Amino acid sequence: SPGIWQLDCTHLEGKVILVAVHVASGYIEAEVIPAETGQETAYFLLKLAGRWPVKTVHTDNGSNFTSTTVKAACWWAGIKQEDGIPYNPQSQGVIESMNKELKKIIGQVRDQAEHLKTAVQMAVFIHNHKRKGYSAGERIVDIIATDIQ
Amino acid sequence: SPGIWQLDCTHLEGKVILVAVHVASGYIEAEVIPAETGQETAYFLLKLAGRWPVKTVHTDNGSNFTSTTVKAACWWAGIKQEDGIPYNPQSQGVIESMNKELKKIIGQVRDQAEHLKTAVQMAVFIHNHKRKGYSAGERIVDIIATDIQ
Ligand SMILES: CC(C)C[C@H](CNC(=O)c1ccc(N)cc1)Cc1ccc2c(c1C(=O)O)OCO2
Ligand SMILES: CC(C)C[C@H](CNC(=O)c1ccc(N)cc1)Cc1ccc2c(c1C(=O)O)OCO2
Ligand SMILES: [Cl-]
Ligand SMILES: [Cl-]
Repeated sequence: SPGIWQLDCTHLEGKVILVAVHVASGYIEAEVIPAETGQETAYFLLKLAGRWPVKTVHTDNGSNFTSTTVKAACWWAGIKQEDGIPYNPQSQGVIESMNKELKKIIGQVRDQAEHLKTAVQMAVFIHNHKRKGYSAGERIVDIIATDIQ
Repeated sequence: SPGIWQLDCTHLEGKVILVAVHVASGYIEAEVIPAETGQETAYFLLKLAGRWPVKTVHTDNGSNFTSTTVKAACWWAGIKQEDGIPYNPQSQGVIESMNKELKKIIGQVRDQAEHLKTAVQMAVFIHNHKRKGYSAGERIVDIIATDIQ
């Protein structure tokens, strides 16, 4: 549970937003990329895994599941690469809802940033700090700390 | 001290490596940039603060302390922007040692990556996972979790 992440790819302004969600907490990391490639996904995973203890990643689609560069990054970082098939059907809708929520935040900050990448990081900030009462940022830290102890 | 970070800028292969160190744990985040500008530093801080609870940042030099874009990012993210003057003289050497250690790791992985940015993220991974016995990654999580409770 504490090491499980899900990849998610959404689109805005003719650009691609790559998202990793910590399943147990709802905490996210995200980046804007020109297009979703194996190489971009692999690089994003290397960054993620140096920052949080990533044990398992549910990939967002079959191309990233298949990508040799993604497989190389998962091997390098000690990550079990799995599919992201929603065997639990509620999973699709939950990801859908997050994407809409993220796009909504982006719209609310879009004025304060010249570049989309900046607005996305602002949206990450707002999402992770939002009290729902703990925040996603508080939850991920508590979950991982409990796992260590 | 759970919210205190220090910025650090080092050079390699004609490029700039921008580093943020969580002072209490030794945990780091880093990025390769073309050159250290206010705008790059501001963007890096927005990313950092969406991921960890950044309360205070000791800036790496006077230009980033002065930068209006850096000041804007600190205001936006709720960060107290401070100087990084080593009133404790041991601070200079500790940062020095980390930079040398980081460059050494980069050299050990440099073969496994075509691009410096990739080697830097690999070095971040190795640094944060290294058992010294807990790792920096374990320490930052424990420090922050304890602060929340
Ligand atoms: C902290 C934030 C409130 C302001 C920063 C500076 N932006 C402006 O002054 C500005 C300019 C024109 C506008 N129509 C709106 C805002 C944002 C920022 C920081 C670092 C970056 C950026 C950006 C960005 O604007 O995308 O781009 C990559 O490096
Ligand atoms: C996971 C790692 C073991 C291998 C990845 C693929 N690299 C190679 O196959 C390769 C090619 C030529 C060499 N002389 C050495 C390694 C690294 C990687 C992943 C994502 C990226 C990258 C890189 C990068 O190589 O910098 O660049 C930006 O997006
Ligand atoms: Cl870690
Ligand atoms: Cl946070």
